[PDB]
Amino acid sequence: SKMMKDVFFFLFFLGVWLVAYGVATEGLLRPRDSDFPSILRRVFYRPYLQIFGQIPQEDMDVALMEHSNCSSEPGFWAHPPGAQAGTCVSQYANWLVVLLLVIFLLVANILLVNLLIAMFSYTFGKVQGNSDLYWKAQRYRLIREF
Amino acid sequence: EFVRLLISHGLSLGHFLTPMRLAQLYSAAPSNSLIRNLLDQAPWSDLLLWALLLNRAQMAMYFWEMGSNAVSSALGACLLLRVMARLEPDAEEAARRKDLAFKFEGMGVDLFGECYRSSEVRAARLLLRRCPLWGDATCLQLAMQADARAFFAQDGVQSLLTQKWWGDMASTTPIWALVLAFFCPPLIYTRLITFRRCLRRWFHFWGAPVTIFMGNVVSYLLFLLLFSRVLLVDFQPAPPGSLELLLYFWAFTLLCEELRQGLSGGSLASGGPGPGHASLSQRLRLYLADSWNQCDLVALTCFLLGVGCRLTPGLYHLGRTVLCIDFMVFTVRLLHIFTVNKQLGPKIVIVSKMMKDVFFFLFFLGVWLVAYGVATEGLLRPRDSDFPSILRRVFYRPYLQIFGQIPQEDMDVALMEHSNCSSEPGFWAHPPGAQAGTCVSQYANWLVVLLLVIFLLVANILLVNLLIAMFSYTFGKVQGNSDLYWKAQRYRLIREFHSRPALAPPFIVISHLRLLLRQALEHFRVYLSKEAERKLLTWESVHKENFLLARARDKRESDSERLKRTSQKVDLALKQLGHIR
Amino acid sequence: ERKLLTWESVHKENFLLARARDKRESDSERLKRTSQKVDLALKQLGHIR
Repeated sequence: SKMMKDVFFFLFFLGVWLVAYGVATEGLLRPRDSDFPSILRRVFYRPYLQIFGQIPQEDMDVALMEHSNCSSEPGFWAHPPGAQAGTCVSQYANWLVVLLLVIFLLVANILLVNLLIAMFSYTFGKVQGNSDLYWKAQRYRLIREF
Repeated sequence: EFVRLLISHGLSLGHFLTPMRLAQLYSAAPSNSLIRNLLDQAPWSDLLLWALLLNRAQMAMYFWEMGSNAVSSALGACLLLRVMARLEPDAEEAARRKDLAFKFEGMGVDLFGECYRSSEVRAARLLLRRCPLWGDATCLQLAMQADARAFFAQDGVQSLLTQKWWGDMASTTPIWALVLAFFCPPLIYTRLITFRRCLRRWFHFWGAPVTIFMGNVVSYLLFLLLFSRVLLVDFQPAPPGSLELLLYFWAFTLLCEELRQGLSGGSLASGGPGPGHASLSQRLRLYLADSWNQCDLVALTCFLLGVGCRLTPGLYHLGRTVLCIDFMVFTVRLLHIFTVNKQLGPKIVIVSKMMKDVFFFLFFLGVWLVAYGVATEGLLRPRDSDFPSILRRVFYRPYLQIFGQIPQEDMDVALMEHSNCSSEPGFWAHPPGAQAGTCVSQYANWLVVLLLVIFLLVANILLVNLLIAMFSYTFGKVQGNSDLYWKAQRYRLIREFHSRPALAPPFIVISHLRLLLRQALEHFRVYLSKEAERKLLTWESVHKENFLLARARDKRESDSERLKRTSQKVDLALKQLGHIR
Repeated sequence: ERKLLTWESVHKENFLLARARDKRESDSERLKRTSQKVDLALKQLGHIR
């Protein structure tokens, strides 16, 4: 219970860093099939499962999909094979998407988790000597209750 | 050592110090380069300045100990030494000046600590007031402009800054009462808030800095949500409309507030121009050295490039592409605002000092990665090649193998179909995937699997765990300095918010109207009656005269001076015994 | 060269004397010299009786 001074720091830093990646990705791809739950899902929930070893690349690139023009606004369009990733994805400057994916994975995966390990070690090695005494104090009352 | 004897049982100094005598004393100039160079351009405190100019330590401690205004004089002496340390060329002088400045700062710290023990109202009244001997300056601002870490390091200054930050008349009310008050305005007139009448109560509540902070944060989050709703659904190839004109008006107000913060105007310990008047060529050099305002300036110019890109026709896509990236730079500024708060303050600052190891990791991983990529694409030899396919299949595919994505379809041949569609002699196999050509060789395929095992064992088991070890060892050392440096800057970060206008950026046009209609005071000056002033100086002088005597007696009754006095008494006894024989 | 060797020899002769005086004025040799002086005083007091 005394290690809850760091999980809130982790949630703060990850939420601030996560919302921006989500909005930038869904601004660059521009899905031409949109609602409220689809956009809210595809902005928050899909980046959150990428820091636990689930990186689907089907809706990110275009060089794994079929070049199909079924859209009416001028440009070039591609067809996703999955579900929930609309039916049309733009192709204008697609390399910026891959570069943002690399930046986000390097920040969340290699810096934050290891920093959180360091903070748990430093907090534990200090507070252990007080927590042990406080546990030794309450044992009489917990015996007396039964 | 003689001036204590000649002034202890001797004359009163009110007879001694006469202006002809003091002119004669200034007229003596023992050196030729420090006060002589500074005059080439041209009662106790009058002697104290004289002692501080010419670098005499054993004079200066005595004149401070016989002084009148105790606490302000120490920090001012520290300031004047830190300033005059720059102008002299040698290092042998600087090694004395820095040491004398540390001695004064430590003496001032211990004096304030021996006065905070009793009657904290008296200490709070003592610290904030104005001292006439140096002009209309307070003690705290003198401590700020000399960069004295150990004076902000102790606890009483922190506990005063907390009550300064809760503003007018509140005392440690929890957060949820403040949020429930800010959500509904007819809850402050009632019982929950803790402190003709109502029209002054309503002006006291919104004057506190912890409320203007909340208003600033709420306005900024509404700006981000509006910007997101513009970018995702709207922003069509059309004439702009109201939902973009609102955004343009908003950005113009943000540029105006950044210009106000820049132009309103740093640190005398560095050698800056100081308060009062300075040059435009000085404030312009000052403002562009702090990194966060530099980042906000870059963000505003990138925003202008995108929104001008769009208004011209024929370049519709590039404006979206620039503006989507600039949203990132607007969003990442939301860490500089929360530096002020208590539970994230010492945690945000440490993250920037851990950039001495991520570059080592990138170096080692790049060198080890390029070789594996080239060796794999040399052994497989894809018979369908371009420039982007080869660049992709060398760099990008090994980089996603250290995060638990190991596709084995294009690596082996014992999972593919033995098909000969190639013309060069040998044996060929057909990949089932995409981007891995259409023909892969089969000559000595086991070397590929062995290289895969070697690369995964090196990157996965050695480097990540080594990086964990280096973060732990760097953190456990630098934490104790970073905490002190965060404690130093908190006063300046509080002082910035009070001069900021007290209305939201949707009311910043009316606030700028009130500003340009006629073209710090709270918790920075307390005015007292002179009888209480004359009483207060007696109250602190009693503690000062008690403190010095306590330290001297503690040195006197130690366990190393007993031995010296017994040595002297045994020598005296032996000398007197020498007469008897 | 002849000036430089003088410049360093001054610091060497200052350094050795500083170390010797620091050993001399410690807090464990005071006790030894007081022991010797008390012994001398007792020996000279032995003649008076």
